[PDB]
Amino acid sequence: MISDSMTVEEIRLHLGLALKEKDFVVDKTGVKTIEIIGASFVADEPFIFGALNDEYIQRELEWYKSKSLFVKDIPGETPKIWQQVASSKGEINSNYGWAIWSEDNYAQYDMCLAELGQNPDSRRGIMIYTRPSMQFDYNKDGMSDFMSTNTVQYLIRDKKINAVVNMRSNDVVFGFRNNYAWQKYVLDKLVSDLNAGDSTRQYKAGSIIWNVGSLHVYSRHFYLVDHWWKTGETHISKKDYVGKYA
Amino acid sequence: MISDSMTVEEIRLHLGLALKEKDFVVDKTGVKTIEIIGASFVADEPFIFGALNDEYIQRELEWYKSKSLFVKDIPGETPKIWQQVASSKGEINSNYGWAIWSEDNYAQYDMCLAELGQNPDSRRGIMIYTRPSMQFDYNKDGMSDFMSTNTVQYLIRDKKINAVVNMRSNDVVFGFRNNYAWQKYVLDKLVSDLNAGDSTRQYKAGSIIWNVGSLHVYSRHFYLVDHWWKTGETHISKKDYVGKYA
Ligand SMILES: Nc1nc2c(c(=O)[nH]1)N[C@@H](CNc1ccc(C(=O)N[C@@H](CCC(=O)O)C(=O)O)cc1)CN2
Ligand SMILES: Nc1nc2c(c(=O)[nH]1)N[C@@H](CNc1ccc(C(=O)N[C@@H](CCC(=O)O)C(=O)O)cc1)CN2
Ligand SMILES: Nc1ccn([C@H]2C[C@H](O)[C@@H](COP(=O)(O)O)O2)c(=O)n1
Ligand SMILES: Nc1ccn([C@H]2C[C@H](O)[C@@H](COP(=O)(O)O)O2)c(=O)n1
Repeated sequence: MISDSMTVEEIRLHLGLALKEKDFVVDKTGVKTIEIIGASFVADEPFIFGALNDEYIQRELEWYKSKSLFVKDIPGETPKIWQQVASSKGEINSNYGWAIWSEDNYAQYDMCLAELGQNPDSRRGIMIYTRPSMQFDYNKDGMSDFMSTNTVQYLIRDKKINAVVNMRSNDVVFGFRNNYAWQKYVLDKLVSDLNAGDSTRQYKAGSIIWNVGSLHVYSRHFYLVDHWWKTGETHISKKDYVGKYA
Repeated sequence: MISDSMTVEEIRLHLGLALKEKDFVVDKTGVKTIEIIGASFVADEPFIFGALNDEYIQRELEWYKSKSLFVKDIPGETPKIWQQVASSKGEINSNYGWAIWSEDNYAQYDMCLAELGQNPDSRRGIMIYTRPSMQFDYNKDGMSDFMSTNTVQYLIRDKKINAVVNMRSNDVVFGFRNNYAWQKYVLDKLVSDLNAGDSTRQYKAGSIIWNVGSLHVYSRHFYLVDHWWKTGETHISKKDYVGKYA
């Protein structure tokens, strides 16, 4: 329930407990992960662990605005992770701007805006990112990119627009921070676009509720969890870290 | 989190509180509803409010097995609700057997079974019910049937298969009971099919985690919530009910 959810601080706690208990799950790539299964929490902070990176977030936003399905179109030197999951032609699936703004994905943003504009109380205000053909599209031309965001639903209650984000899979360190920045962007845009449609509406952004099948940390970031466990600091440079996960 | 979720009994409590507070939300059809927004709970009981109806549940299962998109194919006299939301030709979208078993929805069940059969720890085991074109398909030929189940993800941890059900919209009285029966059916089938594939697996059914954008009761069922609020009885016949919601 929206008003009675876990917080990000409680998510940190449960991830710390999973590491302490050595409750490891082996990733498809062979490395260890720790997870929360069926996570559900209000994103009351914009990160869980790790450093800020407004600069990558702005690059990702421009890539999303371009709607390009090719990773080289990310501004600047495209990150190694995107080069690795891309197809033989540099193609991917998970351009979230394509997902919500392309006519080839059935105009998710515009139809959600139109639905809520005609019925503010509607339960049908949703942006549908994934697709049934993803069962075969996730490795087209050799890519490795099964859509992780499934749907985001928008529910206007007491003049606040709440976003229910439904994710299959979310990396705690980079994925959550980037995805949170993106979902908050879309929510603020929907609030603004609805308010611009009619000055009587006077909507505000509500809560972003994060629901994840597997919310996980890769072994290469266990040091961030361990350092926080010991100190309460949500970030440390890998250079400065002292512990058993170097 | 799977191990630290709300229960059905807590869902009843919060629905009772919403009714007592008269926190009403007007349905698209004009009637009042009460809701939990962003509900997330373990389905530790197979119903919330209302009487059992194994007989309708078995009829719905046969309809799902047929994969028919036409409501007359529901065994017996098709319920009035299905006649009302169907198209001019008797057609709908929400045949969940079509969703997971039709090749026209990209073989969701079979691909999820194959994914988990090759990698038990996979995060990509999912059955995708809704589709991006639902933004236009929900009222094809005059129907009124926007898919309410978005995705169901299956995560095998400690040899238990957990189902994370992601729903846009769920009627507490009929919808949840019917949908729970269906999701438990699919989960038990996936457990059985995986175990039949390899006797070393020895999987068991885990928890079914229910995540709903709007989990709601229509005004025509407020009497069930009110009676439970006053007595703790999860059912009463409309005839026998005494109260302000007759
Ligand atoms: N299979 C796999 N696929 C993935 C991810 C993963 O984990 N594994 N991660 C998902 C989330 N996307 C990102 C995007 C950027 C980065 C990243 O690494 N960012 C650097 C910048 C990198 C750079 O600019 O060179 C930073 O410090 O912000 C990580 C995950 C995308 N797909
Ligand atoms: N817009 C709208 N669309 C809906 C529902 C709704 O609420 N409103 N409800 C959703 C869930 N499906 C059902 C299926 C059956 C019944 C129902 O009514 N069952 C009777 C049997 C009816 C009969 O056999 O005649 C019983 O007592 O079990 C209600 C919702 C389907 N779509
Ligand atoms: N928006 C996204 C997309 C992907 N990922 C991460 C989650 C997983 O770490 C990986 C996808 O791997 P899989 O498809 O095996 O879940 O990418 C993420 O955190 N956020
Ligand atoms: N599997 C389903 C499908 C539908 N519904 C109910 C939820 C809503 O009461 C209605 C759909 O209306 P809307 O599309 O306006 O949410 O049907 C449900 O409870 N379970």
